Amino acid sequence: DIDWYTSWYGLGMKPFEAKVQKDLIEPLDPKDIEIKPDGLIYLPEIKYRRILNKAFGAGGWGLVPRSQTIVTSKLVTREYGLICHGQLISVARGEQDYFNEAGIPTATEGCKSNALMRCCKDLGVGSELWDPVFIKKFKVDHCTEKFKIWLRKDRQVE
Amino acid sequence: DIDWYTSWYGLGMKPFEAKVQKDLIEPLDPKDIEIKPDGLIYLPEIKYRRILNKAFGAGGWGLVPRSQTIVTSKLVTREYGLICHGQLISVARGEQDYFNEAGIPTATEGCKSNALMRCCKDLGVGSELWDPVFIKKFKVDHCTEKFKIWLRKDRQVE
Amino acid sequence: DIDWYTSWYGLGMKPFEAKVQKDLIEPLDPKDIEIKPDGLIYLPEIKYRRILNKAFGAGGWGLVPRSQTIVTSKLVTREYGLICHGQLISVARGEQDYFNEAGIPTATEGCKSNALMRCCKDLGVGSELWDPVFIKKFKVDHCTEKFKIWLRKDRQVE
Amino acid sequence: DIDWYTSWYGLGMKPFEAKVQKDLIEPLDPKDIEIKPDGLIYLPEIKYRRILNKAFGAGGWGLVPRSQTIVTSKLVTREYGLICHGQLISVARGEQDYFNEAGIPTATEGCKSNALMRCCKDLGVGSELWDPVFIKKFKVDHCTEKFKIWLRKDRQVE
Amino acid sequence: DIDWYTSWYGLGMKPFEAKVQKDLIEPLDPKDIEIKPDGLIYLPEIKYRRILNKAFGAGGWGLVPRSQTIVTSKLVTREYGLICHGQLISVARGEQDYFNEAGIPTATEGCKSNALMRCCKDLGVGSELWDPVFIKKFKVDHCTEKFKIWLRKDRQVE
Amino acid sequence: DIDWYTSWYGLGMKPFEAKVQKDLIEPLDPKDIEIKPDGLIYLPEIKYRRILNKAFGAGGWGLVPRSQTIVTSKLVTREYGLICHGQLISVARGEQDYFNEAGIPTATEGCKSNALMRCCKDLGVGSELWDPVFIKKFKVDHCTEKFKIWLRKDRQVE
Repeated sequence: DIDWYTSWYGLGMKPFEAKVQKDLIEPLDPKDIEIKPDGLIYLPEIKYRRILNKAFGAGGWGLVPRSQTIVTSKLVTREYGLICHGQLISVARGEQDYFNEAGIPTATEGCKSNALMRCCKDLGVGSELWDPVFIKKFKVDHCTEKFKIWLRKDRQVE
Repeated sequence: DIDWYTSWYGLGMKPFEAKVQKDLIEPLDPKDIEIKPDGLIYLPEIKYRRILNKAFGAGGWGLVPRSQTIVTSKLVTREYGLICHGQLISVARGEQDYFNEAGIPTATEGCKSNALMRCCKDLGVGSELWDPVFIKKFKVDHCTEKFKIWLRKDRQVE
Repeated sequence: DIDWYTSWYGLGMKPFEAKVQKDLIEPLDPKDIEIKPDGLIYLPEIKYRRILNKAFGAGGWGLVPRSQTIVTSKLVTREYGLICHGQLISVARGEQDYFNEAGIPTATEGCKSNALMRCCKDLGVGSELWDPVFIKKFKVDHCTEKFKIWLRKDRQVE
Repeated sequence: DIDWYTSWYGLGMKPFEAKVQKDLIEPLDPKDIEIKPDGLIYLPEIKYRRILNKAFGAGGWGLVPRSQTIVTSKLVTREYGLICHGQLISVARGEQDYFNEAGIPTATEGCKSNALMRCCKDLGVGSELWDPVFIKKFKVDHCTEKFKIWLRKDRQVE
Repeated sequence: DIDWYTSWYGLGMKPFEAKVQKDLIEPLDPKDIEIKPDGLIYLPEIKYRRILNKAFGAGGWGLVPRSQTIVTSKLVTREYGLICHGQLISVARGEQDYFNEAGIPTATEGCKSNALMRCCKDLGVGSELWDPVFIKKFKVDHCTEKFKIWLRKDRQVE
Repeated sequence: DIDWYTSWYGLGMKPFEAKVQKDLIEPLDPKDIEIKPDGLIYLPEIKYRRILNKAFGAGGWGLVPRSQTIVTSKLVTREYGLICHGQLISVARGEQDYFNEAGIPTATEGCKSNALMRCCKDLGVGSELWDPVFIKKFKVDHCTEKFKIWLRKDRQVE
């Protein structure tokens, strides 16, 4: 049994079976990838959990908080660590903006999922989201600009 | 079990199998290598994780923080150590600039990845990025200058 | 297990196998050797790591810090010790200049690598860099002067 | 395991095998021997390490510091002890001059190597450097004077 | 294991094998013996180490300090003890003059070697240097006077 | 193991083998015996060590100090004890005059050897130096007076 709020068990101590690693590094479908109005591309946070459930399984992974939450005058932030298949994988800080005091609690879920994608970096899940070769190819094959902001070829203005 | 926030276990105590070391010292594809406007060449931080996942595996490596974060009036810095295949490899300080207070938390990921590439030095991963013979050959074969700043032969001004 | 921040384990207690020692004392390629504008010759810091990875292996060596960092009004300095193949080899102080306060953290990597080459002295790696017979032959065979500063025969002014 | 900062283990307790001792007392090549402008002859500090690596091996010897460094208004000094083949051989104080405060850290390597040659006295390595019969023969066979300072027969003024 | 800074182990407890004692009492070559301008004859300090290395071996002997150094307004002095072949042989005070404060550290080596020759008395090494029969014969066979100071028959004024 | 600074081990507990005792009581050669200008005869201090090395051996004997040194306004004095062949033989005070403060350290060797001859009394070494029958015969057979001071028949004025 492990105190996952402070422990580091299993970190780096062995890799998963080849089947798991294959499922972790499998390429993304370009249909799943989004883009902000100012052009930053991203993968929605439920897609990471779908890949995690595919690779390890439900109940085969989980986040733990690793700190107190800090509430600044504009932002909510906290560290979370990612357990997978019985060993710690990563730790990352997460963030979320909030615009009035009633949002301070709701931002916590944004914070948690924001930490999740960061902890997914160290698994290689969706690695091509971070690769400039992929980013600037994607912005040509699958996106466009309108009056000035960015959109996909199958989305509309809001 | 190891307290990776303070331990030094496995450091230097034996090298990996020849297959792992071969995958660590394998040459870079020049298409993966970027260049700043003032001419400094670099390899994007996800490429290091791809090589780490190739050599050791997902879950076969990981960073731990090794200090408190320090937040200066312009910069966020922290030490991180790199565990690989059940033994400590390296420790390095990382950095990231920030330009208004809402960026102090986001800089932490830059900090972490900035420490990662430094910890990758001691593995030989992408060693030719540091070699002047390679640097000044690369600036001729694959890069150019325009009005005055530097670019690749397959990039454009921003 | 060893507290490499304070221990002295293995120091001088036996030499490596002949194969390792041969790879440590093998001569340098004169193409790898650089020269400062005021004439001081040197070998770039990644070349030492390439020889270390060749002789011992990746994960078969590593630096540990051996002190607090000291930050003077012009310089960053720290002691580091060099572990190789399961035994301590050397300890050395390292240095790096810095010219404004935002550089204090970045200088740490210069400091570390500056300590690394010093710790490499006690292995014989690149020993001919220190030999006056070699230095003044090299300055004739492979270097030249221009208006007054020093350069290689295959380099240019900056 | 030994605390080499304070221990005296192995000192005088047995001599090395005849092969090692032969390699320690082997004569110097007069080409390796230098001379100061005011006439004092010396052997450059990397040559001692070459003989040490030849006799014992890389990793078969090493210096430890044996005191705090003292920084006078003109000089940096520290004691170092020399471990060889699993036993302490010698302890000596080392020195190095420094001329502005930014040199205080760099002098440490001079200090260390200055202690190394002193610790090499007690091995007989390069013993003829200390022998007046050899010194005044060498100053005739291999050196000369010019307007007034001393030089070798294959060196020039600086 | 022995704390040679305070111990007295082996002192007087048995003599060496006859071969060692023969090598210790073997006569000096008169070519090795020097003379001061005011007539005092001596044997240079490296010659004692050559005889010690011949009799015991490299690593078969060694000095330890036996006190703090004392720094008077003109002189540096310290006790040293001489270990040989696994047993203490002798303890002696050593001396060296110094003429400005920058010499205080350098005098330590003179101090150490000055103690060494004194510790060599109790071995019989070079015993004829102390014998008046030998001294006044040597001053006739091998030395001379000039305008008034003393010299060897194969030396010159300085 | 014995704390020879305070112990009394072996004192009087058995005599040496007959061979050793014979070598201790063997007569002096009158050529070895000196005489002061005011007529006091003596045997130089290296001769005692030669007889000690002959009887016991090198490493078969040794002095230990037995007190702090006392420095009067004219004299340096200290007790020393004489170990031989694994047992304490004697303890004696030694003396030496000094005439300016820079001589206080050098007098220590005179002190030590002055104690040595006193410790040699209790062995019978050179016993005839103390015998009036021998003294006044020696002053006739081997010495003479000149204008008024004493000399040997094969010495000269200084």
